[PDB]
Amino acid sequence: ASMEMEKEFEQIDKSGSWAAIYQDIRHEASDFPCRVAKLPKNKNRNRYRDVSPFDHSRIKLHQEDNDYINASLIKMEEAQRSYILTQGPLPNTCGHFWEMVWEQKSRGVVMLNRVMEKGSLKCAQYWPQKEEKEMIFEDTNLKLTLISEDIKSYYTVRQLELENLTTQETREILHFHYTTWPDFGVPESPASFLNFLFKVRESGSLSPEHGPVVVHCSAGIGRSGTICLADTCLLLMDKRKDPSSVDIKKVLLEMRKFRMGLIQTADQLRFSYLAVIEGAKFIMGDSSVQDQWKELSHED
Ligand SMILES: O=C(O)C(=O)Nc1sc2c(c1C(=O)O)CCNC2
Ligand SMILES: [Cl-]
Ligand SMILES: [Cl-]
Ligand SMILES: [Cl-]
Ligand SMILES: [Cl-]
Ligand SMILES: [Cl-]
Repeated sequence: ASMEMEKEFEQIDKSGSWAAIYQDIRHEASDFPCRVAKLPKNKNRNRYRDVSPFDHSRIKLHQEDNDYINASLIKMEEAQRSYILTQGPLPNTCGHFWEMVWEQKSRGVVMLNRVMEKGSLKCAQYWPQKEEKEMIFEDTNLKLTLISEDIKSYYTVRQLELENLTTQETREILHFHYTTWPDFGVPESPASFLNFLFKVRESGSLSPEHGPVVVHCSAGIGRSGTICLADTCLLLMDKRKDPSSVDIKKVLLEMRKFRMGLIQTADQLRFSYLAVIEGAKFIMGDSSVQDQWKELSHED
């Protein structure tokens, strides 16, 4: 037996047409204004000139001075799950980043990049690496402490304590850090990707009782778009219990109403199909594949 996304996958593969399929998505994608992102006062808040949040879906900081951060709310109405996608913070926007986490009530942060990739600094060191060296973001009045970390062969999970120094309220934030996913590239296998995504799911960080999970890579679109497409597609299949109801290209186009550029290469699209097709086994009632993925991912 075969799902309809697998029959599509095979026809695209057979005809060698991933590039054309992906370029049609780029051509049909939404174009909305980003006038706030382009104001001169925000030039040093954007990592890449060509990656900006749309005005209509940008996250606003609760700050009277300047409410801008390069971040978008991806609000998936049919799936009933939301995500905040943002760029890797810059040295002058790490306070803004944790202000956003606080104000939006997020429980988890998912980081898909390393700080240094391809010889360049793709992300600021925005969390503490040592328990005894906490960080204070003076501009936004927040304190951030590393509580513990669990290092696996290709990803790390950290427990952070984020404190609002004005109120002295504290919250536990979980940090899921994928350390082997190359920029402009794909994960090593569906299994290791799904093992990581299910670790995020299992944590409870995507619960609708929390604010949206924050997801980022360097730009907040290529790797970030890939994990969110796979997750949303799996959740739609789950609500429905119906793999055939899921149109992956249509879901990606819907996500691109909320942030530009989600999924940056044809191979990341192709990989998204592979991940959804494999994850469908778990959704449709074979929970043992989850142990298979963990074994295939060699976490230890
Ligand atoms: O980090 C990602 O997965 C991602 O989308 N990165 C992106 S998207 C993007 C760039 C990058 C980059 O990292 O250099 C460079 C400028 N053009 C768009
Ligand atoms: Cl301005
Ligand atoms: Cl890193
Ligand atoms: Cl490097
Ligand atoms: Cl940086
Ligand atoms: Cl694009």
